[PDB]
Amino acid sequence: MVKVTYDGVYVLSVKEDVPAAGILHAGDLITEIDGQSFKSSQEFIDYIHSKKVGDTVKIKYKHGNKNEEASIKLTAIDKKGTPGIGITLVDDLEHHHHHH
Repeated sequence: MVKVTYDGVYVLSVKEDVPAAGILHAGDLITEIDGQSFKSSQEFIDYIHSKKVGDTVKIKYKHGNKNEEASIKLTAIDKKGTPGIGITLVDDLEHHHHHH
C-alpha cells in the first residue's frame, strides 16, 4: 500500500542574479512547496502566483541524493509584478498552445 512518489519537476536554467542564486541550481528537482498542491509542476506556478510580493515561501527539494530545504523572500519578476524567483521549469517542449 506504499504509494511512494518519484516524479518532481526539472529546472531548465537558473539566472545567476536572483534570490534563487546560491540556493537552487539547474538539474534540481522540487518535491513540494508549503505542502500546497493541485496537480503536477503547474501546481507550483499556481502557488507562487496565488501569493503576493514581500511574502515568504518554503520549498522542498533534493539536490542529488540529499534532502535540502530553503525559504526565499518573494520578488517581482514580470511586468505584472508576479511573485516568484527568475527561473524556467521543464514540461515537455512541444508547441504548448491550446488556443490562447
